[PDB]
Amino acid sequence: SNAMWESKFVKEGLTFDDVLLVPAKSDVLPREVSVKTVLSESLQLNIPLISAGMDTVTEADMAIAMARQGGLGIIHKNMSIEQQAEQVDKVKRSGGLLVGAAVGVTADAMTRIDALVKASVDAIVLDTAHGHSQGVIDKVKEVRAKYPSLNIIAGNVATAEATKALIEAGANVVKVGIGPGSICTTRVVAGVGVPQLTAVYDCATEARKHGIPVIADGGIKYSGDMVKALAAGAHVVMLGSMFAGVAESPGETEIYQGRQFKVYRGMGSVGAMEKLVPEGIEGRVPYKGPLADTVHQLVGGLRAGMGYCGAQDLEFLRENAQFIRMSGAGLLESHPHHVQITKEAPNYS
Amino acid sequence: NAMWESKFVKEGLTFDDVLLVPAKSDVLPREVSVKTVLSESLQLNIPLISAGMDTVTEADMAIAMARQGGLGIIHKNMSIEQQAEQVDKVKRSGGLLVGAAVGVTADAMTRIDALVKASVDAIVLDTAHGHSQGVIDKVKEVRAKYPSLNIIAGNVATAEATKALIEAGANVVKVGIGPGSICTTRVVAGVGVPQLTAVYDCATEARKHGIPVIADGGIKYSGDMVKALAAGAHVVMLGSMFAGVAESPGETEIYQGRQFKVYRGMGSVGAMEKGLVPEGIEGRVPYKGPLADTVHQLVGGLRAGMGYCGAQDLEFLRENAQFIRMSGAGLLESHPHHVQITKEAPNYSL
Amino acid sequence: NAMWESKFVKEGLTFDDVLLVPAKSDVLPREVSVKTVLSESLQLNIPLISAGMDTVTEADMAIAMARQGGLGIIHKNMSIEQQAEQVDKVKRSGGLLVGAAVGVTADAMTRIDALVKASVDAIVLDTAHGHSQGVIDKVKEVRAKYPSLNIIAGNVATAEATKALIEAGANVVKVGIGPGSICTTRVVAGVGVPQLTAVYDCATEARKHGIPVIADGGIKYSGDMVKALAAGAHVVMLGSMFAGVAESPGETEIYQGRQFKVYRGMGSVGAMEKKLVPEGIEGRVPYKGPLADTVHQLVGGLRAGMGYCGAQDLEFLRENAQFIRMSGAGLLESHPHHVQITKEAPNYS
Amino acid sequence: QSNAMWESKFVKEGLTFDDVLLVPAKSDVLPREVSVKTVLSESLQLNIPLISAGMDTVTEADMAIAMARQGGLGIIHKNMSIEQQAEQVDKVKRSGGLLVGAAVGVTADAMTRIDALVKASVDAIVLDTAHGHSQGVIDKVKEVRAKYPSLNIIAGNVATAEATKALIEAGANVVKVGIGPGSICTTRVVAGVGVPQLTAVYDCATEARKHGIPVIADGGIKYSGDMVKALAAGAHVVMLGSMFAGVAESPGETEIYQGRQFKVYRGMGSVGAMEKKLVPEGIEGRVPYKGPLADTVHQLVGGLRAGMGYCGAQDLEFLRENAQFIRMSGAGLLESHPHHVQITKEAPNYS
Ligand SMILES: C=C(C)c1cccc(C(C)(C)NC(=O)Nc2ccc(Cl)c(N[C@@H]3OC[C@@H](O)[C@@H](O)[C@@H]3O)c2)c1
Ligand SMILES: C=C(C)c1cccc(C(C)(C)NC(=O)Nc2ccc(Cl)c(N[C@@H]3OC[C@@H](O)[C@@H](O)[C@@H]3O)c2)c1
Ligand SMILES: C=C(C)c1cccc(C(C)(C)NC(=O)Nc2ccc(Cl)c(N[C@@H]3OC[C@@H](O)[C@@H](O)[C@@H]3O)c2)c1
Ligand SMILES: C=C(C)c1cccc(C(C)(C)NC(=O)Nc2ccc(Cl)c(N[C@@H]3OC[C@@H](O)[C@@H](O)[C@@H]3O)c2)c1
Ligand SMILES: O=c1[nH]cnc2c1ncn2[C@@H]1O[C@H](COP(=O)(O)O)[C@@H](O)[C@H]1O
Ligand SMILES: O=c1[nH]cnc2c1ncn2[C@@H]1O[C@H](COP(=O)(O)O)[C@@H](O)[C@H]1O
Ligand SMILES: O=c1[nH]cnc2c1ncn2[C@@H]1O[C@H](COP(=O)(O)O)[C@@H](O)[C@H]1O
Ligand SMILES: O=c1[nH]cnc2c1ncn2[C@@H]1O[C@H](COP(=O)(O)O)[C@@H](O)[C@H]1O
Ligand SMILES: [K+]
Ligand SMILES: [K+]
Ligand SMILES: [K+]
Ligand SMILES: [K+]
Repeated sequence: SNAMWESKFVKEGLTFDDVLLVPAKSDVLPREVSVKTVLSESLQLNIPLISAGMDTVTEADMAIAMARQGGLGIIHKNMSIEQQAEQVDKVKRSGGLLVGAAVGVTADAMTRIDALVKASVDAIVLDTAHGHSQGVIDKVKEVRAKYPSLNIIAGNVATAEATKALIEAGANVVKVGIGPGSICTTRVVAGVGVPQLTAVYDCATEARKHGIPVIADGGIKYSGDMVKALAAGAHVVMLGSMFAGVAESPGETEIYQGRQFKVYRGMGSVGAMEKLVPEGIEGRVPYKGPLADTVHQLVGGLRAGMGYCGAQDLEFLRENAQFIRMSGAGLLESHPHHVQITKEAPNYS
Repeated sequence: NAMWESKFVKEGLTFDDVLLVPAKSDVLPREVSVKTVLSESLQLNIPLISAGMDTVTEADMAIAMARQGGLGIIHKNMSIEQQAEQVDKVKRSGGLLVGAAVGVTADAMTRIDALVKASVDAIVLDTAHGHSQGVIDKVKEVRAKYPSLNIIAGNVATAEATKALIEAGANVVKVGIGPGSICTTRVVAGVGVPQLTAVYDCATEARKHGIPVIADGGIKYSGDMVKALAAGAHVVMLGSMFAGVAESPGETEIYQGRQFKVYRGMGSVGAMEKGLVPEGIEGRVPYKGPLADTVHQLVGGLRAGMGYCGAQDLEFLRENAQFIRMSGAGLLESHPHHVQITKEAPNYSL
Repeated sequence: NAMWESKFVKEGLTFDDVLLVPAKSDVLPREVSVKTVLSESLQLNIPLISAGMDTVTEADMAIAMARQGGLGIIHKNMSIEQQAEQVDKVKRSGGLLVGAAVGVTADAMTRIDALVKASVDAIVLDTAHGHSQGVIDKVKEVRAKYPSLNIIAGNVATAEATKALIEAGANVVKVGIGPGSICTTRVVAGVGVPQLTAVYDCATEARKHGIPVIADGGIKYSGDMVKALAAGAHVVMLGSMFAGVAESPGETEIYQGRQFKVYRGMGSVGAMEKKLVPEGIEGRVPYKGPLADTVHQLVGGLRAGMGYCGAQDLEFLRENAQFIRMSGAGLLESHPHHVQITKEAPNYS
Repeated sequence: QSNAMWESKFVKEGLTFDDVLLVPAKSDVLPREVSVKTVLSESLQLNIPLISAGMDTVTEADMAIAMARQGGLGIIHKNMSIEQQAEQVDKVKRSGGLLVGAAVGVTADAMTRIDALVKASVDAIVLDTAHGHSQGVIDKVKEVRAKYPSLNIIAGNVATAEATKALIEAGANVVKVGIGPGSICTTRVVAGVGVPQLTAVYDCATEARKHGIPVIADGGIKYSGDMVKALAAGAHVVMLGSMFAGVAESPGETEIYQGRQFKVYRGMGSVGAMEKKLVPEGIEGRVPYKGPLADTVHQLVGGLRAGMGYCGAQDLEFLRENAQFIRMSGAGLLESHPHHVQITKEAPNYS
């Protein structure tokens, strides 16, 4: 059989910068469009935004701010079990807010999850580099066996088979993203990945049959990228780069060449794991001030995009929005071009 | 839901994706007719309209545009009395054609009343999303009150949106969602259609009704205008190539050692405040001098383009011009390459 | 609505979109014949013709081109008696082949007569749009007066334009609408055809009548010439790669301590002055020294390319060479990449 | 008729590394468990699928020794006399009985050079040639096969399936693939000839698999992932030049420029390599200094173990037979690299 040999270069993939959402007939204005989403009966968000579970993006201060904006924060796992549990307890104490927590597939995974459940965590995130492995499938089933009502967010994946395997394993939400992270080099050092917009659409196609929402994680650089991800099947997007520069994110502000910056590094980089083979890099990000100003520009772009597509809710955007593919020349026409920009826009660069 | 499996079926082309195919020509570029008829009371000698923006078109720009055979749309970022006076100023300047921009607001009727009493030739019901029930209901209200007033409705980018505004009374449909040089709509909202596909798709629906379409935004060089008109557009609307003109509002300022003019989107922070999630940027463009020199280069490129395609009038070019798709390597071959340019060209900058 | 539905059906390819597929070879590059025959009265030892531009070819350039085995086209930006003097000087220098470019004007016949009296080998009815009735009628007008004169009519880029000029009496058709390095026709008028497709489409029609086509413009490296010949062209025309040559008109101008020479398009403002809507730009090119060194690299790169394709002569390459289409990433792989070039090569600048 | 070749001129399409991505599949193995061993022949088995290029700025005695101790193979370049190369191969074989190869051109002194290398206990000779689909190369492969029936013969370079079949029938045990993809190469620019390397590897492996012949993916590998893509395209082993030139074991000394250390890396077809008139098919340049070879090899093998772990491949045969790609645009390439973040520190596998 040579079926696998002749199908190597058949599939095509698309990313955010390859398409545009086609405007449709609209009766609702951006001001009166609903942006709420339901990941599960216990996890309902006012805005479809989740801060990434990374050591440079989300701790308690970011999770508290995210939940108060209507979103969700994922406490990273690069800390002790008692430390992460103390932050989850700190968030839910500060007004009864939603909070998540990252958990790696390891031997101490169950012990870490036990402390988080005692801290009344709302969703554990079994985050790993390859969600389509048997070790993750087995560990997702163990958490469902011990905690039948616990929200399990499993990732990351990029194929329909992987999403189908995790849904059977007990995952309530499937996080899609293999490569697109702004600080990610997995596609470069390992050669493996799927274009994110095609990855979200392929995984959502399988997950919508079982009523399982998916999380588009990584690759979102502008507000429009989020609208393209949600319109491709995602119930919610996870952001890392666009949340690293906010004031509430962990770490202090640094001065470089006079301007204020913040440290943003991938969890697979050398510094974050402290002879290792990294799949991420360490970098800096401009300080953008408080989170409220960044969230406002994100939801504002979503409300504008939903107003164009005639979507009064994120379900109509998920079921009716149509894309149109474009070339590189179409992308340059989409951005500003042939004009010397004088000052900064709050929602562009 | 068949919509799910068809999400990524469509393809869209822009100006830099295609080239006009040269055909047999019995007419010289000097002998072609660039005239265009948009309605029974609106006929332009050149297919050029200056955008209704606070850095592009006012009284001085509209007067100059009409003297060249074009049309000028006075922007709406001013009081109703100030916009009506500039419309009257253009009309008393030799009987020139003039337009005015009106937003789809509750005071739109009050603004239109002053413009029609100022003998405005056309009103542009300009908004971000033309395919909304608010625009459809507004153009019908203007149609009922003024059955003979020319109504330009936009912006749209689909055939269904063009059908909605035509059947709602609009005489001309303006096409362009996201192509503007100062526009970030496709970036912040992720919504748009590649302009040449948008013009062609909208022109296909409007051609059934005998309705002209305006190609608005995305035109960086004079050749892009020839592609837009060949894709089905009766007339193009320019903003970037008109802001560096002396007749445009604002004064000259020295930047990068050269003379520059302020050019900003009407959806940017500065324009929305002087007349918050924006959909445009604030920038500047090189100073190009009087409008006469710029218009001559634009029309000259169109006359050359129509001469290559063998089109005597704009109808032949609209109905017979053929394109050919090219890659990015074709775009770099189309521009100058591997030669360090020493002097400016009047139709090619940098 | 057939014409309305077929507007965006055609697709064109240029040099940087393809590569020549290497084939079985029994001949070495040095043993390969590169001679070409454009007519019984015009055979060239090398498949190279210098462009008829005021900054590329005059008397001294045509002599050096002919003694290398090529051909020079004396441009038309000079008096009628001055051009006949230049054509005479080339024939006075050993009976060499020489051409002259004339425009489609009322004095075209008056200019051609003075050049035929000078025993010109080929007249070149150069034109921005060769598919015009004025060009077609003037080809019949010149052919009826000179049945034995070689007429190079252009420029065209479609098969229907090639056929229109052939039956008009033109025995050689020059192909190129837009690809010139100094050309802005595709930018100011929006009209053009990718040069590789334009040559292929014109060669397909011209080969039915045994008419050779000239690949004019768009050739920046020696490999682009091999692709143009492999597309069906008998000979290529160069302007940029011959402008920096000492034999080209004008003396050397210095810029940042380096030797340069002015290279401008015949449709640029400066060339036509010797209110105007130009289709070309004015620029400079690095001084490359004598023509013999540039031709050696060009013909040398052809011998290798013909060796890779197993072509003994230019007829086998025109009839058997295969291309393979590549993406922009293929072009980046084709050039040197991820290495800091320290020395400039004689054929790669 | 005769218009068959005329109408099929622009039909083929080619893919390179930056055109595709490996599609992750279900995996039961961890990257530390995967087997990276490969068998070009029973007398030439490499523990890692890495071969250093036979160039005067990449591989000599010190590099070939270091490559073999990591489980790879070094190809001694041919820009030296017969006694020098025979002694260079002898120096590697004396240094613990390590595997070593040597480059031999298709010339009159070819048999004289090969006889000195076979006596030096060489394990594989490489008929390195700009165009491997020539009759002189085909004749010279048969000539070596007739005299040394058990000698490993590596022939190249080719980029089509019919060329691969011609080299196999001539007697070559391994076929090198790569016409144009080299980082220092200008063949595709000066001669316009070539095939995108990932498509060339796939087409040549398709023909070579029918004869049970391994294929070497030569050239174009810029990062660790490009090797994984080349092996997943059907190649048994990859050959690297740019990613090995800046290694401390490479020939030549280091030079400091603006604080950073560099090392000269030039193509064999360049002027400088042929000098010690000419129409070159390569350029001369410099690459960053990467220190000892062990640090570069560790990242290469580490990235390969990660890719196979993503693809669910325990061995390299599973990756050759089962790995599926997905094609992407230039906008997919920018998403694959880091983006919109100012890199502050240099990663050991990404610069
Ligand atoms: C890319 C990201 C996000 C990242 C984040 C932090 C760190 C990493 C690092 C850099 C450590 N690389 C990584 O882990 N590579 C990898 C490659 C292939 C596979 Cl198959 C796996 N498998 C996973 O580890 C082994 C088992 O635990 C298995 O169950 C689990 O799936 C992992 C990478
Ligand atoms: C893009 C441009 C040119 C621009 C110009 C000035 C300002 C704007 C701003 C930045 C204000 N953004 C905008 O208005 N966004 C938008 C998005 C979706 C929709 Cl659905 C609508 N609907 C419109 O507003 C509500 C009703 O009045 C409705 O009738 C009308 O269609 C508007 C943008
Ligand atoms: C592009 C090049 C090479 C070039 C070179 C020098 C000068 C030019 C200029 C800049 C002058 N532009 C030009 O001429 N534009 C053009 C456009 C359309 C047509 Cl249809 C034609 N028609 C031709 O001119 C009128 C008659 O002579 C007719 O017979 C003939 O076909 C010409 C351009
Ligand atoms: C591209 C590389 C790697 C390279 C490396 C060093 C040097 C070269 C040079 C620059 C010398 N160019 C080269 O050799 N060009 C070439 C082109 C076509 C053919 Cl057909 C051949 N044929 C070969 O030479 C003639 C006969 O020996 C024949 O048997 C053999 O196949 C060679 C290039
Ligand atoms: O070190 C890394 N290697 C690979 N992926 C990473 C790494 N760190 C974070 N990610 C992923 O990338 C996402 C952030 O994407 P961003 O918004 O583009 O920065 C995270 O939520 C993770 O899914
Ligand atoms: O701020 C804005 N946001 C989005 N589009 C705009 C804005 N202002 C003007 N436009 C559009 O852009 C056109 C001009 O763009 P340009 O001529 O390509 O630079 C105008 O005629 C409008 O259709
Ligand atoms: O100014 C001009 N406008 C358009 N095309 C030109 C002009 N001048 C020269 N050309 C064309 O460009 C060719 C040379 O371009 P090059 O060889 O690519 O640099 C000439 O032989 C002409 O066919
Ligand atoms: O000068 C040359 N011209 C063309 N290819 C070359 C030349 N020199 C080396 N190569 C090839 O390029 C390979 C290495 O390329 P790299 O790994 O991409 O830098 C070598 O193993 C050779 O196959
Ligand atoms: K834009
Ligand atoms: K050009
Ligand atoms: K190369
Ligand atoms: K990435």
